[PDB]
Amino acid sequence: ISPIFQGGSYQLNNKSIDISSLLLDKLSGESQTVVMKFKADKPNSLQALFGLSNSKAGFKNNYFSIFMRDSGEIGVEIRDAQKGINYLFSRPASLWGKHKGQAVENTLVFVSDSKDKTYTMYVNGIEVFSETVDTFLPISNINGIDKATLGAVNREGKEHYLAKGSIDEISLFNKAISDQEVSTIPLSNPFQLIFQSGDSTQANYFRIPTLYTLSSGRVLSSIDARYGGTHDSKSKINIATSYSDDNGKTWSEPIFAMKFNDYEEQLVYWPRDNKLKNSQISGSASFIDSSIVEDKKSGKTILLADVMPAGIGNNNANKADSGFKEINGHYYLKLKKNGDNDFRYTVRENGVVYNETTNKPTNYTINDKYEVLEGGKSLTVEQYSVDFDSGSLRERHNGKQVPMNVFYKDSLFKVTPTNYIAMTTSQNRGESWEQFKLLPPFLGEKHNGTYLCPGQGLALKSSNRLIFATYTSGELTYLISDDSGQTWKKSSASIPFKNATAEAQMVELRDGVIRTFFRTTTGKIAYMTSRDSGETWSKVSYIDGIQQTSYGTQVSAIKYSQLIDGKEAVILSTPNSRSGRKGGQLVVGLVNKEDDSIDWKYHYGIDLPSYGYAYSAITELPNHHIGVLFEKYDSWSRNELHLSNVVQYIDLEINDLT
Ligand SMILES: CC(=O)N[C@@H]1[C@@H](O)[C@@H](F)[C@](F)(C(=O)O)O[C@H]1[C@H](O)[C@H](O)CO
Ligand SMILES: O=S(=O)(O)[C@]1(CNC2CCCCC2)C[C@@H](O)[C@@H](O)C1
Repeated sequence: ISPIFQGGSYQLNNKSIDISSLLLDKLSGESQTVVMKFKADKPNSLQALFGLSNSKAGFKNNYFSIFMRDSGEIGVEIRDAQKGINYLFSRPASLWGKHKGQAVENTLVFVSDSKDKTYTMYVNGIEVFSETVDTFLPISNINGIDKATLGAVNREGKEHYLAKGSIDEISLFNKAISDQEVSTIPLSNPFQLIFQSGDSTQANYFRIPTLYTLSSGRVLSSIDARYGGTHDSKSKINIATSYSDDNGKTWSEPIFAMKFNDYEEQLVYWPRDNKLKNSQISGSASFIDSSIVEDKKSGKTILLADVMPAGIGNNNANKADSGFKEINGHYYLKLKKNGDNDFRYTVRENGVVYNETTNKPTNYTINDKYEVLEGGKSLTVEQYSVDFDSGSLRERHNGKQVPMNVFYKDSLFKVTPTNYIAMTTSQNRGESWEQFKLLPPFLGEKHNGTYLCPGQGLALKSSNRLIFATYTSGELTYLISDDSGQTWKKSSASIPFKNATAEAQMVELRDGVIRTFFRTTTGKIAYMTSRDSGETWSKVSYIDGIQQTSYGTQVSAIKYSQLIDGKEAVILSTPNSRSGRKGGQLVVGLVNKEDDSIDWKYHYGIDLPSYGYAYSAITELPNHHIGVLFEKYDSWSRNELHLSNVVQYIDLEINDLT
């Protein structure tokens, strides 16, 4: 259909533009679509881009508006006092502000559908809300509407929500256009999606991105595919991967690197209201926080992640049990059988389930997928699905049988309810992943697993050594393998904070010299240095010049392959803010060869200081551009839970950063 109105290049400079004469007599019927291309790189705290209002005294609550906040939130109001209707729909973190120094042209599509009684908002090709109501209010059937406005809402003759920005294009249609038609509207996005709602993972949410550039030039990414909203474990979460063979321009359909089947892979719209938003999947096993490295020796790609048994997360994991029994300098996974009060079993060589009370083997074995076999035959359990049909979260059996896994709630044999680390490998650079194996405990029988630092592991230039940073109370625990991940040893490095989420990432400054940058509880990013390929570690220092919150955020870090200003360069990615996870920056540091000190010389702002930026992944692409995959929202904020399609990917050149 044709638009009933189309206009453009409106500058909103804290003074509204009246388009009543052009628009109001064109509005007809009860369904409308608004399409708007706009920029706002310096928005006011709360501002309206478009308004339709009754501007008369006594009718201040009769208006429709499309509004935004300087947090990046988008929303609408639809109000009529005579009808007794006051709708407010919005979603945080829906907008872009600036990219590479330039204001971003956001593409907004709002559909008001009287027949389905549904209001739907898309921004930049992403559906940010879709709300169905019992009593529908058509946006141009509000009582006594007499003003159509850009850059404010006229209430009782005064300009409310004055906007700073520009509306380069605005069209309106007397029709609710289909999702199909919506997808044909050209976009001007500065980003792309790798993982997204509706893809092969069927997770509606994603967090904890990684990126790693392989020797073939293929670029690999991993992520938490989070099913039960954006919550950390306990939940249902799988690890998914995708790769690009063309310097990040296009990405493969995701596959799983690590997955559990005890719960169905459901795409669910997790509730965001204050009563239900903390609803949390409570009986599923999960994986969380992945990290990738490539091994020179075998050519294999290696991926580690934390593993949580059914209903377990960092909050309730048994801190005083590794889940393994030491028997002769060897560690065996402990198991509890249905009905026993203690763990009277172990998994020994070739997966034989052994009875500890009698040191007899049983007729049970554990296969390579940690599935239970009796006499060589597969045992099964019934799968669960989740729903909010009753008005609160329910988890119930769905009729489907899946292989019985020792990490499952319904298993005959169950592992210790604590956290573990697993590894899987790929022989084809991420086209398929092997079945995962658990790493051994590194801090003794009576200490829970360390926590893997998400991002990249480190492959040293001059050897086959592989290192993965992990953290626990009071230290960083580096996991080191010299044999393609077949065996591991730890190298502990004390840090002066207890209870820190000390997520750490490493760069090799020069041969055998490793600097680790890590999250702390001090509001500053810290670092330590090894000069013997991770064997021993220095005291902890801090970076001034970058601020984090008291709780901190993951920091990603790479060593750039090319000189910058004639010097070796390190690039950090992190929010730069004392207040929240926002103000994303890449920070370029030049190395002083005299003492390996780093002078942080350039700060590139990824978007506005007030727009969200949390966990991130960076990697040097084979063409020497920088790829960044990041959480574009505040993943700490309890107001920004359960948002879809906020983990986004951008491509930057060094000239953009300097
Ligand atoms: C293993 C685990 O639970 N890792 C998660 C991350 O995946 C991330 F999600 C994050 F929460 C965060 O700071 O955002 O950190 C932790 C965690 O939930 C808590 O912060 C601390 O218990
Ligand atoms: O130097 S590596 O540790 O092998 C690595 C890749 N380097 C290439 C060198 C050539 C340009 C692309 C990046 C850096 C880490 O961030 C991982 O991406 C792997």
